[PDB]
Amino acid sequence: KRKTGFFFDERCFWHSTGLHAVTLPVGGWVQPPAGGGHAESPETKRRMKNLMDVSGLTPQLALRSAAPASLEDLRRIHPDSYLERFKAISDNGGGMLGKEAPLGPGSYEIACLSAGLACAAVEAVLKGELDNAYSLSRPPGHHCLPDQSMGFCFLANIPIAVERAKAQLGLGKVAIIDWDVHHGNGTQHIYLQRDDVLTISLHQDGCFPPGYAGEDDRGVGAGEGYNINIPLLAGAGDDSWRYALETIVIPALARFEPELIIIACGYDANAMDPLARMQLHSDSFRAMTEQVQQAADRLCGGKLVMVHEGGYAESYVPFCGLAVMEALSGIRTEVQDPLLEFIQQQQPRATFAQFQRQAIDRLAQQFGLQ
Amino acid sequence: KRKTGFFFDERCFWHSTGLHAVTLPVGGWVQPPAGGGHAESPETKRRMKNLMDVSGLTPQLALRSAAPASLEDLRRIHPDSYLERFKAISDNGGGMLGKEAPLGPGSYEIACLSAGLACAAVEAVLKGELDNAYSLSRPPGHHCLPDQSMGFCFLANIPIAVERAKAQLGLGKVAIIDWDVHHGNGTQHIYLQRDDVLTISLHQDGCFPPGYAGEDDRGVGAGEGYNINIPLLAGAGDDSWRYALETIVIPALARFEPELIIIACGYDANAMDPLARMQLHSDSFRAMTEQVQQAADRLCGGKLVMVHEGGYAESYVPFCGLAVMEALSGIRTEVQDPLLEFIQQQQPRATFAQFQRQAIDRLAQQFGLQ
Amino acid sequence: KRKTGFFFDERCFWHSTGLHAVTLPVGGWVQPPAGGGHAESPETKRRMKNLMDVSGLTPQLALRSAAPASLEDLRRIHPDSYLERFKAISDNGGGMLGKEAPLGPGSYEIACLSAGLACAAVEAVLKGELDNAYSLSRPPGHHCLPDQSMGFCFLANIPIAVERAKAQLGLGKVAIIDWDVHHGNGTQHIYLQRDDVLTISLHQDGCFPPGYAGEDDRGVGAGEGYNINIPLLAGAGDDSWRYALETIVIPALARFEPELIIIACGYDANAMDPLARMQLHSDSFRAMTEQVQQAADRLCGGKLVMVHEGGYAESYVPFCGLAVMEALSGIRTEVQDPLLEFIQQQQPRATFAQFQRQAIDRLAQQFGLQ
Amino acid sequence: KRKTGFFFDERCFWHSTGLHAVTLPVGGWVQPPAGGGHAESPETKRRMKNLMDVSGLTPQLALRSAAPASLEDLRRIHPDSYLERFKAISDNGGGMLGKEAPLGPGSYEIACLSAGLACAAVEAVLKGELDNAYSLSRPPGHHCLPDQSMGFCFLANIPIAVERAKAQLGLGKVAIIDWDVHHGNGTQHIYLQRDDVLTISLHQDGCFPPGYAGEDDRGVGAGEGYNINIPLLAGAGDDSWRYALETIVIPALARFEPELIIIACGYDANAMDPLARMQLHSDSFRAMTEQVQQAADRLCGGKLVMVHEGGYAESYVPFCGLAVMEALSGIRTEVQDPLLEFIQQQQPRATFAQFQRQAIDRLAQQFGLQ
Ligand SMILES: [K+]
Ligand SMILES: [K+]
Ligand SMILES: [K+]
Ligand SMILES: [K+]
Ligand SMILES: [K+]
Ligand SMILES: [K+]
Ligand SMILES: [K+]
Ligand SMILES: [K+]
Ligand SMILES: [K+]
Ligand SMILES: [K+]
Ligand SMILES: [K+]
Ligand SMILES: [K+]
Ligand SMILES: [Zn+2]
Ligand SMILES: [Zn+2]
Ligand SMILES: [Zn+2]
Ligand SMILES: [Zn+2]
Repeated sequence: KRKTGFFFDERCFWHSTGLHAVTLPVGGWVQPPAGGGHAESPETKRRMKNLMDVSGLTPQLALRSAAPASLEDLRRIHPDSYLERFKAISDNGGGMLGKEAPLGPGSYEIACLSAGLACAAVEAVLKGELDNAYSLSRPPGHHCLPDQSMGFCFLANIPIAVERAKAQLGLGKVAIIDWDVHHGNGTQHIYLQRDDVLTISLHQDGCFPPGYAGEDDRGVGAGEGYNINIPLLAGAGDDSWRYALETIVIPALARFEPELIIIACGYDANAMDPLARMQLHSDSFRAMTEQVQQAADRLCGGKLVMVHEGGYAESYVPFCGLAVMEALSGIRTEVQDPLLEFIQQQQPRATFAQFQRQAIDRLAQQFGLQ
Repeated sequence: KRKTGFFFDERCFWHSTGLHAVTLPVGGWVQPPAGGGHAESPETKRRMKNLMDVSGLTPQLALRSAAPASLEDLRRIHPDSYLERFKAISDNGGGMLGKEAPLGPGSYEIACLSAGLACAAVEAVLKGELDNAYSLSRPPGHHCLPDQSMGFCFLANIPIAVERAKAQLGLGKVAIIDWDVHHGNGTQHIYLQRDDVLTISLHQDGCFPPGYAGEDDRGVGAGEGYNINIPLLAGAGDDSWRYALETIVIPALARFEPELIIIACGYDANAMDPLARMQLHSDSFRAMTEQVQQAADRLCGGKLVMVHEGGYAESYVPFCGLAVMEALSGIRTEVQDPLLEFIQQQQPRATFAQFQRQAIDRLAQQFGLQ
Repeated sequence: KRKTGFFFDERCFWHSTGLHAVTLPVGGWVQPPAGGGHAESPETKRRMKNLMDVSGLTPQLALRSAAPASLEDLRRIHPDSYLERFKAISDNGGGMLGKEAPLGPGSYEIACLSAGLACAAVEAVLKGELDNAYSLSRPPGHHCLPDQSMGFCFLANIPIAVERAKAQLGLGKVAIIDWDVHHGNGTQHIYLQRDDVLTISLHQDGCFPPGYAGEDDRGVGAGEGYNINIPLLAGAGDDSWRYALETIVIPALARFEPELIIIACGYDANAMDPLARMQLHSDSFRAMTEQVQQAADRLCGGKLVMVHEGGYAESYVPFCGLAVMEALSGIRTEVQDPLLEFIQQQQPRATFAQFQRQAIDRLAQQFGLQ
Repeated sequence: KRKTGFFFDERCFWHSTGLHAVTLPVGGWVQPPAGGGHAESPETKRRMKNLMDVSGLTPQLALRSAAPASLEDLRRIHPDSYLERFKAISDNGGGMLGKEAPLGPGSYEIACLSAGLACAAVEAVLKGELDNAYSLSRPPGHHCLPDQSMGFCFLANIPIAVERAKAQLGLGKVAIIDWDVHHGNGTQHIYLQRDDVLTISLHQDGCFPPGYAGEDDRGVGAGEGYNINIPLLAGAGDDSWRYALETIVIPALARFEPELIIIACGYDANAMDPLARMQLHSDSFRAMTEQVQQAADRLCGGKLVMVHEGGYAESYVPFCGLAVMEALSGIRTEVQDPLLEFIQQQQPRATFAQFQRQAIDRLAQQFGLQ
């Protein structure tokens, strides 16, 4: 039983992005949705917190909100031209911030709050106030480029908190493991030429950004060797993701020797997600958390911070997030994941599992870890 | 430009199945859904018809409803013990018809209507009134066992229409191709010992029924060799599904020589579906329809009937169904699928594509077609 | 049994107006809605048509769509400055057309189609092709001022069709009876100085526009005496509305002697509506339709056109609209309104009923009809 | 600034009641709803709490949950025959508990929790731990008869807490003021023959139970004179409700001299509610709370407990509940009710206001208070 922080704020559920039919904007041949719909609905994140409450887990955590990330915090990552336009659209009722980047009224302040939850979670663990922490950051961060919103992300949540910790708290080497099912292209770009931040992405081959695999992009200049892309095959499930972690991610952590491990923790690799094609269940996320926590215990005194990213299965993500918080806190509630046994039966058979293992083996060899 | 029937009835959208959070029943650890949700929502089927209307396709089709399947029709497939319990629950306001089989008030009559749309679509094509036909049958049929509801299905839609056509219209050999992403276990079971109906299922390996692949189940007795299961790898997309059709399904059709080809046409292999993990787009469904229509032209005077099964991506299924109706009617509207290019970029790379091709090749060899 | 036209088009259900929590725009202290919500949802209008289908009424009507109102049609009512801005916002993806006037992508074309359904319904009845007609016009029209959108209305549906009929079909005197629960301020303004169009509004005192009663606004110049406002007391129900019709509206019709009677037919006086406080049920709307149809038989050869306006009780409006179409067509289906008896019991007692009767009596005397 | 308790539990939002189209059950002529809908959705209560959080009010309150009401607690009000059937249906997955009484899985435990929140709120104020308290009890209580569920209510929340306080805490005279817009028939029945509990209901004449006004039902036996029904006219607004309070309710409180004042606090008199026809706004509820709090200060040392009942305007109830909590706590947030000015303009004009005042005057005279 560890002292585990949970950083969240009701306001993060109020960020809106206009009318969508799942991911499609309304208009032309896309009929308006009759009820809910839009993928980045707050309901997925809210239902996770709701389940944490009814399970009795919440009162055993250190609950916190946070001051929003300041303008100085944002400027470590994003140029003023981007921030001023983001704020302008937000200030004027919402609208488009470039193609496929809809935001709502006050989304600017809410995005800053989301980034601040990450900032505070990182600071608390580094100072030793908490053993580990989870930040329920909405909107997400890991696709956000310095000057371009992408994939529902408007600020670079994890990079903002990292650069803050580097300027204010003397943070050294840090590893960012991104197991959101989509490529962490924002994190990758920001740290591409830097050897002080090790960026690792496990992602469905070609999912988002579309067509990007990226195993050959290892970083540039001083950063060469300090970026790792693991494009897993669409359809992969529990065995494949855990194999990738233990075979590539953990050995990379051991070679890098970080002061802190941050997870870009998306759940959209879950077996019901509409936005990707992987077959993970709640125990998959439970095991992956155990793997990185134990690495944290060996490498940086257990210092581990997880920042929420994606996840779009409204009824199933809550069980995956509870599993992560149970593993992170070391507290097991009475909740049994009602789809666990079902998804276990759906797992790829041994021919696929071994084919995927081969491919992970080649990646490990390509990255100098085998 | 063919004379294409479209069989549908507003009442089929009124069948309900109680409260669900996507697929999970409400209760215990499953929070009630705040808005829409439940997977077998009518909205997916309605949005397809709506798009057919606004695209201008609908008036160029032969629109029809149908008389419901009669009690005699149902009795060719289902025993009275099952039918009487189904009707009893339906008559008393809805409820459970065995584990995981929720139905609503009047679901019995609506299920009979759904089966009747299939009955009529088959009869019209056989009589030469239409060149081909599509039946928007809701609730679906292909998981329904004679005495057990499964997978949202309460009557065996396609088998009921087939046995009707065999008793009333002298129908001989027929092939049923099931490209709903889940295994057509209901069709398979009903015809397992029969050589007059060739049953073929393309399905995600192990998806539903969970854990079932089934390549080795070829039929029994006189039916041995007349059932074909193609368990494709989760994650497979456009290349893999079309390869399976041309490599296994078409050659099997040519050897069997049917009088009629019926498609169990589900769309849940689409790249956004929450209930499976395949990567098909609208052109995938367009090409598969072309493949089976051209087979129909060579083998049974173009006689082709498609019966709607699954499909749970509420914004994307409509574009897939429009594509099928465009291919089936030979009429192309102005509608461009707004996600086509996106999903094309997400397709598995050549290593997976070739691995899956190998596996299809082994299946073809196992089935005596190579 | 009359030849009754029903003018509708699926596209009218696709007009959207952004994100709303019932009537409130999202932002500030207004949390985004978790599911459906926004008042001018298409679902109310769609559920009426759906019920018409399942009841068996639809095939006994003359179903039609219409060519959209042309730019010349719109210019009889609206100045180019307003139309060009409306089209500009619509053409650029939707947005605000002045304060509290949100519209969506393509709303311009859909509004023109809505107005065209009214245009065609009026033309068919005038030419004697139909005995009477109903136009399911969405978006609504009766609050639209020449140069200002108001109350969900972006074009003046009924005035556009009237002026079209006056220029193309030699239409003379016409009476417009508006029993939408809100004041028909758009119709009133357009015809304020004209004696060739008699405009009558029954509306909840002060509801919308807010604070407007209007009994003393009788028209201006040549139009003085040709506008009639009946501000009924919030809470009034079946007795009060029918009394107002027979006591003020019918006698006014008899004195004016119209060539055509058009109903601005809103249902938001229904006993469940969130946007007003009246207690009407389906038989109330059935009786009001009978009253105006019989007036039409006496005054203008039965020529009666009804144009859909408001109505925001998603489960109850469909029964009210069916009732109107049953009365209009002279066809009674098997449908019994499941809330009729309930709402009948909720009706104001005799003290209120008589107080409201007194007030109607004073209005009748004020208008020279008693 | 008072010490104000707020009793709530996430589990109360999980009680479900099956599929409804607003208030209508699905089936027959009632089409299933496409999105949200059903009137007793948790969203109304949740959005109030959400707004309390984002406004900054919540941390200034004493937040509490409660132990559920025990079986002994329930038995002070309800017979075992009713409780055992309620629990049986709840234990078996939900279903009907008599006509028009749908409940869901585990609704029994959740109803007990709802009643326990009321029990605890009453106990805390009586013991002097809090100055006043609000209980966010869902499901509601005030229509529940001892042996019959009615109007969304399955246990008699306020009577259960009262009888508990009378047996365990020596509670004497108590007054229950019910300003939910519907008649508190459950409270009335339970205390009909008792002079130790004064029951007062302000309600829309004839709304629910339908057709019931009840001014002449004053209580029976020893209870005669200790029940007060104020059937206000549908359509009444701010002036009328406040006049009734000051003219009938406050003088009745002063004559009775209670030890405690409990409000059955429903918000469905709000000007947007689908289930009644009154025109109250947030300041109306703010003023009514002030009136009863000041009475509490004069009569029973400020001891005031409010228990949540109805309220079905999903976007507007939250502003009314915030207003009540602001008045109750003596803390004003920055939130301005965005519809206040609008609803103020909709208020009945002076003719109605004076007519309603007359009727209240007669009631006051009938009850011996003028
Ligand atoms: K995405
Ligand atoms: K790097
Ligand atoms: K990733
Ligand atoms: K299924
Ligand atoms: K067979
Ligand atoms: K299949
Ligand atoms: K309005
Ligand atoms: K006029
Ligand atoms: K009106
Ligand atoms: K009620
Ligand atoms: K009493
Ligand atoms: K009341
Ligand atoms: Zn993602
Ligand atoms: Zn399927
Ligand atoms: Zn209206
Ligand atoms: Zn109520």
